[PDB]
Amino acid sequence: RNDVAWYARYPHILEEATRLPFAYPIGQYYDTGYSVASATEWSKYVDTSLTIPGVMCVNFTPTPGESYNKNSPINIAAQNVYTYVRHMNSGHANYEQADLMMYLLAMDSLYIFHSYVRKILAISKLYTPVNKYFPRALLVALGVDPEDVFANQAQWEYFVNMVAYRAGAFAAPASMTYYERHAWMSNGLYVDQDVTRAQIYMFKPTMLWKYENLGTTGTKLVPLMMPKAGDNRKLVDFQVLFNNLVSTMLGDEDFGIMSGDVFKAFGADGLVKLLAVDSTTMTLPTYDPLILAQIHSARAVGAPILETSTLTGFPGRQWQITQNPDVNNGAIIFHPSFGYDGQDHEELSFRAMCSNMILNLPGEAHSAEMIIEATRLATMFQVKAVPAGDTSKPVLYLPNGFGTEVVNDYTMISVDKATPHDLTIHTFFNNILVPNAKENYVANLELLNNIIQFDWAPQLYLTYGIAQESFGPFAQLNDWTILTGETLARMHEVCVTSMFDVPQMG
Amino acid sequence: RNDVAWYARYPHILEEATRLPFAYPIGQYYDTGYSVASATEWSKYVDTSLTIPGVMCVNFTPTPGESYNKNSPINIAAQNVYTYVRHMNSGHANYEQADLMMYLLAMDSLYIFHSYVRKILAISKLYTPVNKYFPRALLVALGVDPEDVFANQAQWEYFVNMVAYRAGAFAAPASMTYYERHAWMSNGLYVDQDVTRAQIYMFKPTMLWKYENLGTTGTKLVPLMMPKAGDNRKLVDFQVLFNNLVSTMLGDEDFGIMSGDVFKAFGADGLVKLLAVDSTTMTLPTYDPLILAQIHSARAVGAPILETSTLTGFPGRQWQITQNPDVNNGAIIFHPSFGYDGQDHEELSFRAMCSNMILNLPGEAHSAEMIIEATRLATMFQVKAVPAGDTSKPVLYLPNGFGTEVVNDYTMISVDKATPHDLTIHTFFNNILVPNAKENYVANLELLNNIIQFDWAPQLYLTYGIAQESFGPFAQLNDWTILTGETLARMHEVCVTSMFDVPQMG
Amino acid sequence: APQLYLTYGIAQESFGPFAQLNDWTILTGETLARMHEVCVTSMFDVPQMGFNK
Repeated sequence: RNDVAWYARYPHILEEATRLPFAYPIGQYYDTGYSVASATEWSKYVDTSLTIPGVMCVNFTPTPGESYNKNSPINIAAQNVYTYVRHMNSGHANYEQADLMMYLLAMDSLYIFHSYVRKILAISKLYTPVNKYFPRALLVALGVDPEDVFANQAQWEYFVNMVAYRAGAFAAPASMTYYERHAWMSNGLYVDQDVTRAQIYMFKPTMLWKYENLGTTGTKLVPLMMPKAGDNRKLVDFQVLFNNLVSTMLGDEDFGIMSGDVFKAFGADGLVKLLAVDSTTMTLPTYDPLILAQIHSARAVGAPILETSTLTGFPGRQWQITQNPDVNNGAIIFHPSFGYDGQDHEELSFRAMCSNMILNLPGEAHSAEMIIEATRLATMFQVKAVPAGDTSKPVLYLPNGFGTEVVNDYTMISVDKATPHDLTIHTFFNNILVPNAKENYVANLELLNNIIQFDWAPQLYLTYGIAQESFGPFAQLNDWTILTGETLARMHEVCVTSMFDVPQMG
Repeated sequence: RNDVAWYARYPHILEEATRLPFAYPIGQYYDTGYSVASATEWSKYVDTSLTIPGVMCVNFTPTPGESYNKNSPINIAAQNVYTYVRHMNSGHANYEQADLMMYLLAMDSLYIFHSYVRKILAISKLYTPVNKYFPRALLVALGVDPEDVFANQAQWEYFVNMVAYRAGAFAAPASMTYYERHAWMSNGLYVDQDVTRAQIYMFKPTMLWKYENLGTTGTKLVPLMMPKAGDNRKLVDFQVLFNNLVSTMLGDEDFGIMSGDVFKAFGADGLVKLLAVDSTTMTLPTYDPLILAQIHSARAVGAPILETSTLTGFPGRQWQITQNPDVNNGAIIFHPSFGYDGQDHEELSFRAMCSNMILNLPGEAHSAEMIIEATRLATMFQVKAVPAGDTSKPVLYLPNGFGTEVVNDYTMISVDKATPHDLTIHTFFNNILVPNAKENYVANLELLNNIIQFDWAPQLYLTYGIAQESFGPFAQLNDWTILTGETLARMHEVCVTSMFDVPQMG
Repeated sequence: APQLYLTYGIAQESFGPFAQLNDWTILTGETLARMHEVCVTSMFDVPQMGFNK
């Protein structure tokens, strides 16, 4: 006997038969060819296409967390930060506690805008040969014309540096981890897996909050919609958005008084610091398992309701943080209605979000910080909003609670399988309607296969038009649990409390 | 400046894009597929096949070298070997010089038969995963049923060992390099290139010489045809061929007297030694540039003419070495007529061999031994044989001289491009007729592409039926020369002299 | 020499690569496309720039 293996007797045969090219670049359409050469007689019955997506952008909206009355966590936080600022600024101050908190929320929307345009500037340096989505797909997902950023690099750099210089002239506490959380989410690129051909997660604000001081009936934060993906917006549009954001704050006396008071209370080492940007500044896609766990359990709440929204049967449901001194004893009030999808109709997919959510985690041992960070983008409906009128085309919902930000949409950027193989923009909620047409089933299947390329992708709740039936969470579960509205509301009420937290005076 | 190359900045991209499987096994049909997937509408206009040949067998016939009278080199050699044997065997001998030389030629045909069946036995052990022609194509080219050699291995081994025991009981001088040359050609496998997927050259005797002592009119060596490629001959047929070969020599008194005289003249250390064979015995394909140079300049002379050949207008032209004592003063006589192709018609391709040959060599400096070994299988026609009668269907030729062996045919073994992809046997001369039919042009092109896979393949002389025109040497030339019949005749007359050479007594 | 492909109009038939092969591989369109992309990206690269110093 010899008892040596065949692969050890001829290792050259094995190493020659298995030399294959791997690491195909993504961002590029690939045609697989035919194994049966005669199968071109079957036109669409043979799928020879292979498109890999690269960008899924989480479209979000910063919130204070469901204010109903003066006992809300943002009003308790307003009380604590005004007690801290007031007993560090001995003198005569004219603003209330809620004017100070609304100044802090407008400061947050400014910092999100600055990190947004800085991400537009810092993405455009990204190149790698093995991912062709860099950097144009990431710029398409942020709503900017990518050629405008390359052609006007110095004007863009001046604009973002002047946004940092202007918006950085107002003080905000860095002891609040609210600003640090939005800076963490809003200027980071996140891979779904620690590989080089990984797929990118991003966070883009759907809307920001514009201050809008009015009359004598307090203040009223109103939405300012950001560019959506596929819009080829240029630098002048972002300049108009910036000037619309700080129109009521630049060179304003009351905002300067509040900024100097926050400067004197929290010292210069205890304020937030905006980041500068040059031609050297670039961000690299990092692996963060805390980001992926809350992208996984994210639930999209729909489009923001504006003044120009024409909700049939739902007047006055526009999203606004209000501070009327004659209403609710002068409490900061924010309770938006969810389930709006931009149009004046029912959107039957939101019925699929009326079941209890699934909280899915990797591993088998879960920390309390891990569990509470994995639930930060989740938002469950609790009741239906009451239709005021005879008929009502849409159906709105009221949650039990939400965190410092709600998800509005997701935007997936892939390549088209038809020539010239340009990028494709697909915007979706967690819920997806498939109406009865032949051009919807294979397209929905393509979208589902595109979504399952993303590792900790949000859980899908599809529904069918002729089946009258929603299917549950389309996601691979590892170690799951069923959450109810009260548990998630407890976690939201904990996290809104922790984000708006300041120390004491001693 | 950095001035580092792109391939040094991303070496992983280059090493991933160029990982391809090489070293495809030969002996196997490969389908290439389509690059235009719609091109199945063009049925035979897209060639997707790729067949690599593995065996080209040179079919030869051992000769003494154009005896016309008693001044021939074989008669001078007979005189010298009979003077050597006679003045070492003091006593009364009854045989002449020519009986001794005819015994030596019959001994050569015996040794070629023994090395032939030993090659049949020693090929059947050959296996490699990267050449699927081993060993069945080499056994098909030798004219044996390959399954008979595997099923009856012990009977085959006994038969070849008894051929060596019987035919090795007759003495022959090993000082004659004639026997050593036929042993070199007839039991060696030769690669066209020093690689592992190389293609094999072989030598198989077309015919052998049977002794046929008759009456009182001397002796007459007559042909005994060997199995051709594609014949699935079994062990009983080779046993019948062996018994037909040694029917007039085993247990014969005159052959024993001549064998004992050669034994006493040339000592036991100076006789030829046949090789034994067991289950351990196997031959490996070696690289010999001397074999390839004479395969390159080889010129096929056609089929041997027998008694049962029906040449119209050419009676008595059968190939036979005769020793009539009343004719040519009792000289050994052999002058065959060439250009016979097995049938009773003209075979117009042999007109293409009526031009001067090209002697092609590698390199730029050529040794005299190199030049004279490269011309050993070449044979040029000189005149036409005179037709005796009114009409004559074939056309025969007379050479100016030939060496110790002439080439009759070549047999190329490749794989079929149609299922079940079994072996294909193609037999050809240097000259090739392409008659006017659609099934001949692409087949001839396939045969030409199969021939140019063999490195030092013989030079082709094609002719066309409707063009009435032969094309010249279809071969790649490196450092060539034009040979005439007188130069090649001088080289043949030198080499026949050197092969039949014995030393002196002192 | 370049490998030839010979179409015979009498036979409505082409013959494939007329060449002597040594160590070969069948190459599809995507592999050749990847190699072309690698070489065109390499040919138009400027190492004088600050791009990946």
